[PDB]
This record gives sequence, structure tokens and C-alpha cells, in this order.
Amino acid sequence: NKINASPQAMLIVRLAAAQAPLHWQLFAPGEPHHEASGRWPTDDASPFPALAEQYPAWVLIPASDCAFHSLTLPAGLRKPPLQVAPFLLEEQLADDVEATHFALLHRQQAQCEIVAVQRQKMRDWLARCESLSLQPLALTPDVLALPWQPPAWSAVQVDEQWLIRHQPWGGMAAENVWLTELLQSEAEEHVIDSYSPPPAAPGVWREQPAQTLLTLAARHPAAQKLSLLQGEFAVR
Amino acid sequence: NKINASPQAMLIVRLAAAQAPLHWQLFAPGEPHHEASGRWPTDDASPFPALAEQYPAWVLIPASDCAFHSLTLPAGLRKPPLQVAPFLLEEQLADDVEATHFALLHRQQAQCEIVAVQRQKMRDWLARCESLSLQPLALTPDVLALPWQPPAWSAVQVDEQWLIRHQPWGGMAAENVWLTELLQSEAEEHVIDSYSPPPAAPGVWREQPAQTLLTLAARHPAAQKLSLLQGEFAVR
Repeated sequence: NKINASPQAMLIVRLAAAQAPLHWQLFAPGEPHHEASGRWPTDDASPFPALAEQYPAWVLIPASDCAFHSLTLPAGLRKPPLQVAPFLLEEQLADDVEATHFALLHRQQAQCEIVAVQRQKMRDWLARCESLSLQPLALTPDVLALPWQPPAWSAVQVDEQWLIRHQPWGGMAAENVWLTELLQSEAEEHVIDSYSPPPAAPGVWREQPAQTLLTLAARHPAAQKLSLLQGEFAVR
Repeated sequence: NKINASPQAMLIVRLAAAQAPLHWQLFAPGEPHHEASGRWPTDDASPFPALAEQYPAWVLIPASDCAFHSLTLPAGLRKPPLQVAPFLLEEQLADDVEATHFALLHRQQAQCEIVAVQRQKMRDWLARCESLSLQPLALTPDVLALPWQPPAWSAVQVDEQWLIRHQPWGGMAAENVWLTELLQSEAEEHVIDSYSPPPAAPGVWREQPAQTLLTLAARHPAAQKLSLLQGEFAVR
């Protein structure tokens, strides 16, 4: 009965610091530049500016700039999750509540999973998109584009930094040297499917045939549903 | 293991003739105007123009303006489905191939399901969206927003016209008087789940608790994946 609609062609882009060139890759099965990839800016005569005018963009941002939280909606309280979040999560925010953007990832009755990020970061990422003529269809924490095949976790490297997907609605970002501390600051050891060569770290690392983050994202379009484009950032 | 991401808030709009006011409804669970609806233009002091600036839009267009076709990609031919479509389907088009827009809905190896529509209609619908500040996230034939719960078909009325979803990748649009002919121009009789009061027509019509088209669409966000925003219409 599944419709199994044919996947949407798109330009997948990962943004991080404004100072660094972004990563991009085209997902357009059957089309001439399918799987083309690159960086921007660059001195190469890149097709990126043309692709930005021809395809919608799925934008990934760094999980290191996000915070993932669970919360319980108080019994009898009829306020929506994103109004409850700033009040309940205030003690877990580095920034003032007014300086923080919240997005809802999942809800099961009273239990909500959210992502918090600085409003200024949202503004700067979206300004960069506009300056590049990128039309974002979703804005997703990068770690949430990784496969979720529990009970194993997933991992990949992007610019030496490890992205580790350890739960359905969150993940971690770590420098190679933190893994021992992070993976053993955690309660127990785990099994990790690694899409980059495994590091010497705690846990059972299973080396998968290597794939880049943007390739993993292209194979996981459902992850587009996990998006920070909510509330004041719902639409340009 | 399912992520079951929380559904995206959006403005659902159905466009038809430029001369007719569109239908709109807000899908924004927990927010103040959730399920608000109306027409545009109107002399009511409608929230529509503000909603268009605050939420992305899912735009539905009439199935009566679309044609749904199956095709088989020739063996050994490496051309993409949307390049093969105009050549194979030429004899089934009312308009010249050059005047026709094609979109891919589904592919299973050599078998493809497409939708064909006049390029001018696409231009006019998208121009109307731009004039109204609607930012379309998808553009879907209305009949494809109906439930697909086989082996039964689905049906609902919109402005007296019946929309009947009879296959996973297509549907029909009919005036009340054509149903006898259409439902008995068909091979056999069928079971039809009707979200409007059933008409006196062939088949077994099962009256469901009544729902409007836009309400049915709001409950079926997966249908956003069935979209005419491909090729030259992939992005504004």
C-alpha cells in the first residue's frame, strides 16, 4: 500500500562557521550532475551558483551548535510545547531564553523532544542561505541526517570532527581526542556503525563501507522532517 | 525505530481557475489559528495575507488539469524517466510535447508513474502563488491528498466536483452527473470511502464522518511527496 513516492532532487548543503567554505552535493537521480560535490566559496569554476537557482536546498548545520532536550508537558497545562520549552528548560540554556530558538522534533502525549539553538546562529545561517540564493526546504542538525538503525549508534567524520547519532532525536559532536572521555563519560559502552575509518575509542566500532555525511544524508531523506524551520524561522 | 517526526505547520491552499477564490486552511497544531480556514480574495478581514508570510504553503491544484500515466522505460535505454516520458507519451498528450510539463511520482525499475500538465497552467499557478507571497513547499494534484487505503477507493467533493482516488498514483475528477458513466465506463464496480455525503452512483459508497479536502490533506502530509515541482519548476 505504500506510495513510495520518487525522491525529490535537491542540493544538500552543510553550513558551519561563516568563515569556512560550505560543503555541497547534488542529489538528482538520472540527471547529469547527480552526486556532483564541492565547496563554496572556491576558485574552481564551480556549478554551485547555477545549482542553487535550479534545485531546492536541504541545509545541514552543526550539531555542536545545537542542544537536544527531552521535556514533559505539565499535567493539565494546555500551552503548546514551544511555549513550555523556554520555561521548563531555562536552567539548561547557556543563553537567555529570549536569545534562544526552539524547535519540536517529536511528541508522544506529554513527552516532547526539542532542539535549542542561538537565535543569532539561525539568523546568520539563513542570511548566508539568502546571500547564496539557496532556498531551504529544511534546516537539520547534521547528526540527525545519519542513519538510525538501533540498537547500534551511527558515526561519521566531517572535517576531523566526529558526528555520533546515539538516540532518535539527538546526537553528539566530538573532536577525535574527546571520544575516550565522551564515550566513557557515558553510562555504558556501545556498538557504533562507522562510516569513516574507526578511531581508537571506547565501544565496538564496526567499519562500514565509507560514505561522506552528504552521501548519508542523500540516502536518508526522511531526516528532512527534523527541521529547525519553525516559529519565527518557519518561512523566509 | 521510527523517528515519527512531529508534523510541519503549514498553510494548505487549493488553487484552481485564476477567476475563482482559492481555498486555504492552516495546519499548526497547538497554535492559536490551527484549523482556521477561508477563501481568497474576500471582503472578510481575513488573516490569510499574514499567514502567507508566517508559514510555508502546500499548494493543491485540480486533478482535472492533470493527466496520470504509466510508462515502461525501454530496455537498455539509459535516459532518465522525464526525458523518456515526452517521447513515449506523445500520442496521449492533448498539447504539444514542448507545451507539456512532466513530473515523476513513482518508479520501480523500468516502470514509472508520471503526471503531465500544461506548462502554462504551472506558470499561472506559480505566478498566483508569488503574487500572494505564498512560498510553496510542494504542488500536488488534489486527488492525491485523499487517503489511499486499498482496496477501497476514496472520494470527497470540492465545489460540487467529485475527487476520486482510485489508484496509488492517480485519480479522477468528475461532475456529479458523470459518475454513472465514469464509474460504469470503468471495468468493474468498486468500494468507495466517501468523505462527503454519497451520491446516487455505481459502486458501494461508504459514508465516512464528513471531512473537507483540506482537512483530509492535513491528515496526510506524506502526500506532499507527490509534487509537480520538478525540472524547470523545481524551485522559484
